[PDB]
Amino acid sequence: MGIIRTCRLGPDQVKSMRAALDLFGREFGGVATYSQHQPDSDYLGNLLRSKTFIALAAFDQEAVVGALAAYVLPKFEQARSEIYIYDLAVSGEHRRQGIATALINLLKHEANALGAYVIYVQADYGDDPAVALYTKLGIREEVMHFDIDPSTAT
Amino acid sequence: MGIIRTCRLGPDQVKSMRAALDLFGREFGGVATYSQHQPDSDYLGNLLRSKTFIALAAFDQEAVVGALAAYVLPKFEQARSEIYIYDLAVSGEHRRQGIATALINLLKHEANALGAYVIYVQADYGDDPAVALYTKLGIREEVMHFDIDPSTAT
Ligand SMILES: CC(C)(COP(=O)(O)OP(=O)(O)OC[C@H]1O[C@@H](n2cnc3c(N)ncnc32)[C@H](O)[C@@H]1OP(=O)(O)O)[C@@H](O)C(=O)NCCC(=O)NCCS
Ligand SMILES: CC(C)(COP(=O)(O)OP(=O)(O)OC[C@H]1O[C@@H](n2cnc3c(N)ncnc32)[C@H](O)[C@@H]1OP(=O)(O)O)[C@@H](O)C(=O)NCCC(=O)NCCS
Ligand SMILES: CN[C@@H]1[C@@H](O)[C@@H](O[C@@H]2[C@@H](O)[C@H](O[C@H]3OC(CN)=CC[C@H]3N)[C@@H](N)C[C@H]2N)OC[C@]1(C)O
Ligand SMILES: CN[C@@H]1[C@@H](O)[C@@H](O[C@@H]2[C@@H](O)[C@H](O[C@H]3OC(CN)=CC[C@H]3N)[C@@H](N)C[C@H]2N)OC[C@]1(C)O
Repeated sequence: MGIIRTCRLGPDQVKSMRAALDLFGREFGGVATYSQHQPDSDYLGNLLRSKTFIALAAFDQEAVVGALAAYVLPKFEQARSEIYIYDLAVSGEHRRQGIATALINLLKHEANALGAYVIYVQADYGDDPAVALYTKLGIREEVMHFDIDPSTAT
Repeated sequence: MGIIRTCRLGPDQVKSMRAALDLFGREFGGVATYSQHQPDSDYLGNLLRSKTFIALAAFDQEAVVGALAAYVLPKFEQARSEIYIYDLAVSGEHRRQGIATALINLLKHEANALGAYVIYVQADYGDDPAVALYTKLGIREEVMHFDIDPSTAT
């Protein structure tokens, strides 16, 4: 065991996508957010069918032990793409084994296939594993982010 | 004059989109990035046709004096959407007149129409106007961001 295989999920792999989401739940400690109100199978299908969403999964045999959810941003200034890693998680029982790194690597192959010139991801202050991983793999910038409630539309 | 009208651009408005991009160029001081290698009309059409890209523009009569480029992120954990402001600019000759605010407001109407529960935007340290605008309009978080070269795929 410990034969890890990485792939980009298609619309035929809703079962594996749901397992990625539970992984996300367990590992982000948001079991409710990620497992208890999942979309219907059509919704996931439509995600997985799309050219601008990428779901990557790592399998130790049958179980999903790593996943990565990204979005492709076709840019408007020029005919070029950027990729935005939204979420990335490896099973606690499978860390420091290169799975995250391999999913990013896989992601780079998808990017190359798409002609996307860059991939980016955001990390939180204190998320030290994530910060190390992306610092090893990327160029860091510190920035601000703001949420806005659309409720207040006038 | 100074009658400003805000709208979400459709695929019939490639001419106005190109003007948004020049605005972006002039105002971000990236005239090359934004004006000199624009996509072909089809590419823009396809952007403007899409349900997951939003281009908002403000017009003082015929000229574009404000624009906003966002992406809709249909989420995977749950059947819900988030909106990501990528770029936002108001003509230097038209600032502090509520145009940015009105484009965001417009954006909130689009979000509501989409069922999207939040909108977010990133700002740079020292971009004081932007920081004030989003601080007035949003809840700030400080975070890191990392670019990764897909070139190194192995
Ligand atoms: C971060 C996470 C994905 C790491 O996955 P991983 O497979 O263990 O990472 P890899 O083993 O492929 O590579 C780890 C590399 O990143 C860094 N790193 C990973 N875990 C680390 C840790 N615990 N402490 C310090 N650095 C760490 C190191 O550079 C390491 O390279 P090295 O072992 O040669 O020094 C996982 O532990 C996790 O908690 N996921 C959720 C975190 C997250 O970012 N969520 C929000 C979405 S981005
Ligand atoms: C930031 C920018 C969009 C402002 O547009 P604007 O129409 O002038 O903003 P509005 O007039 O609608 O509202 C401005 C509000 O934000 C803040 N603000 C705007 N300009 C400001 C400035 N120069 N200094 C301080 N605060 C400022 C204030 O809260 C103000 O509210 P108030 O006048 O009641 O105090 C524009 O000046 C610009 O430079 N665009 C590019 C910046 C950018 O963010 N680019 C990267 C993509 S996010
Ligand atoms: C509340 N505001 C939000 C803002 O936090 C941001 O969320 C980022 C998101 O991509 C990823 O979140 C995951 O990671 C972690 C640990 N870091 C916990 C929860 C996970 N989902 C991650 N790459 C970094 C996040 N900052 O954008 C969306 C938002 C709504 O604005
Ligand atoms: C180089 N790394 C990049 C990283 O900077 C980030 O760019 C953000 C982008 O949305 C918007 O940029 C605009 O604003 C400004 C002034 N702030 C200058 C150039 C404009 N295009 C803005 N909201 C904040 C940016 N930080 O993401 C993409 C990226 C490739 O990773």
